[PDB]
Amino acid sequence: SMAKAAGVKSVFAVGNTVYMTSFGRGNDAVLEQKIVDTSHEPLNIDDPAYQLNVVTMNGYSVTGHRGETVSAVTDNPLRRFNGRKPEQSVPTDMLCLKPTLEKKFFGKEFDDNIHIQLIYNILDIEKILAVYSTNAIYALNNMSASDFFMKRTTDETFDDFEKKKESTNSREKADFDAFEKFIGNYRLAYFADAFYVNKKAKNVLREDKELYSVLTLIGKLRHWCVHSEEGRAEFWLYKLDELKDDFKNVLDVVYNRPVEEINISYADSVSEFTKLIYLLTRFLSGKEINDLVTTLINKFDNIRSFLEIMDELGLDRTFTAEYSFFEGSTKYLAELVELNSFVKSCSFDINAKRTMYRDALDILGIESDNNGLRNFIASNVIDSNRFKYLVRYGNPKKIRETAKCKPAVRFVLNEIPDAQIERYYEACCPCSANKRREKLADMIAEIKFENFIKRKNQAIIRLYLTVMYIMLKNLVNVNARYVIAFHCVERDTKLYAESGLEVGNIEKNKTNLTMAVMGVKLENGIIKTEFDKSFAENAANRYLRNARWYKLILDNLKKSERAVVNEFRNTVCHLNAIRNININIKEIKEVENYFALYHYLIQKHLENRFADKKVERDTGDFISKLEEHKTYCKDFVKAYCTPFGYNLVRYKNLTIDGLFDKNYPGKDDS
RNA sequence: CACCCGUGCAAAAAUGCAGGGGUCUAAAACUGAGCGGAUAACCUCUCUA
RNA sequence: CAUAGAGAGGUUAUCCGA
Ligand SMILES: [Mg+2]
Ligand SMILES: [Mg+2]
Repeated sequence: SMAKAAGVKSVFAVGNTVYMTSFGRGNDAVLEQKIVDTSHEPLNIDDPAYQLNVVTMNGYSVTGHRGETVSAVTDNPLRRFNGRKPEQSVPTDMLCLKPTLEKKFFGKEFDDNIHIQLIYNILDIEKILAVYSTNAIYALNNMSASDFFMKRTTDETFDDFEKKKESTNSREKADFDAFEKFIGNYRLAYFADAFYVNKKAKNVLREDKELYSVLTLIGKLRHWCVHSEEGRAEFWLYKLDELKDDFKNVLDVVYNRPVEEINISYADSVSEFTKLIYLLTRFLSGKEINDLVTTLINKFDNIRSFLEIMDELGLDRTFTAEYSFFEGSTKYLAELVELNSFVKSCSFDINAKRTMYRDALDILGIESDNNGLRNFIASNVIDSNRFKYLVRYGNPKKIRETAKCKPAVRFVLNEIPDAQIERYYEACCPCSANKRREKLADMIAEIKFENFIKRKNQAIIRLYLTVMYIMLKNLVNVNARYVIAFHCVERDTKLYAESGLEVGNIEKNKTNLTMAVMGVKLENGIIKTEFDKSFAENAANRYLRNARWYKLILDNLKKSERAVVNEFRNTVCHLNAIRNININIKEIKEVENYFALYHYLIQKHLENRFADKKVERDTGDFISKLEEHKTYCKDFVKAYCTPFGYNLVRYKNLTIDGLFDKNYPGKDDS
């Protein structure tokens, strides 16, 4: 947009006045004008970024000075929703939660629209921590190849946990057996950074107490991120100073290892939040660590800039005691950029190079009953980062069976540019681009011991791992969207409840929030109220104020059923859709995009689990089309995507392609 | 090529034109893709000792 | 099966890089 090119950073309504900010150093925002009614007021006299061409209640026109001269217009926030039609009034968020959010974080509602932006940034911090903690937990569950991991409480210490071995309660006995089945697993070496200690050039598995406290911290972070648990648990992440000493010690050693590797400040004074973030990073791919840490840096810097602007205006800003964490956001920003100066992808163990041999041999389906050939293949595979980011997220035999799904590899090869494909093909098999793609796909699907200087083998091996890496990473990044979606459902349910909406229990039925917002109710499990405009005009948020999307969300929700939506929720939140890729991707006639692939996986998982069960006739028709057409059904997607109705933009983005992926826009339907 | 909002001109309650949105979406700017040279460390054969 | 430079290749902190 040209407004940003003109340098108007933000527009802040305060009372009957609006303030306009400029782009300063980094994300610093310097105030420029205080436009009261229709009156000019210079607030900065040194290098003013822009000047006001004309001031009108409709909008303010500005011309850039620092950059290439460009004139733009900025709409008045005071009259955001008051137009043709109370003309001037501070706007509110689309979800109509602004007063509740302000009264949650601050002691009172505020007559401005600055605070809500800080709040939304904090709320985005929690979303990104939710996704990355669920990816960590999934990696660990994959390793086990699961209630134990999902139910980890910080309060419970190791001294209490070990008692469960002696205990007679069957669930507690299983809670301990699942722990003793995790010390080994012949896969714990994957996360050596957080599971092994250096103590002749050798390392050893850490003491059980520290492995437990690592796992406890990560499980608690994940569960707290997803469920937004009530009581004192809600403040947990913003009050880690109260952690048990054992978790402080564990965090201290884990974060201190890089420092002893490099000397940057020791863990003795870096905050527990930063150390917990680093611990979370230990389980992620490098791309995920970078996205996490940069989004944290961005949001904390925004928070700092808003707090500075509020302090310059003289607004009251002191957080309630339970959120006084954010008063330190300057230091947590400094610590996050310090971490970002040295964080690296989590190493494999140099000794486990001999333990991993069967996994490497499995991925390629290369197994029998000279040794040098297999050793060469294995060691050439194991060192590649496309292995480290694959066996941590998929079972090797499951990947090898998935690679037989010819249309999925054919699709992924259709995404690679013609030049890259030519290069690979001329390395791998020394005639048209699509015929070449087809043949390469066939080669990948029939990999065997025929590979046996004439060194062809590196070309074919590096191709295969790259195709499977791209496929699995895309499916994980699709899953992340619905994970964020359910996180938002479970948070906004509680926020609406605190605003006084009769939302009720969300775990009983995940569509309860969208129905509470729409004002419909269930009797005998059926929505007997037909569409009428008054229900849209009375809808509790701006998204559902429109007639046609109320009508559409109603018609889709009426043909949902509770069991399917709950099974979908748990399929997303445990990533079972990809964990059973072998059977879900079994029979796909044609793959159109990663969205169609992911929803085919989910719908085939549902069709497997509901094979012999109660099933509503709408679900039965969807499954019948999912069989008759060997591809995902769009209608079914809408049915199990209903709980996200409250946010129309989210709902639409997650239910038709072309709106799904920012990078692959395309035609929408109807 | 999504949503919401402002403003101007047709019109019968809607459409075309031009913009804005950290307070919409993973989504305020500040991108990404693929790749051509360094030092060292790094294991894997494959050579003989 | 020890331990003895050159050999051949993979991988890792950064531009000259569709
Ligand atoms: Mg929300
Ligand atoms: Mg989850």
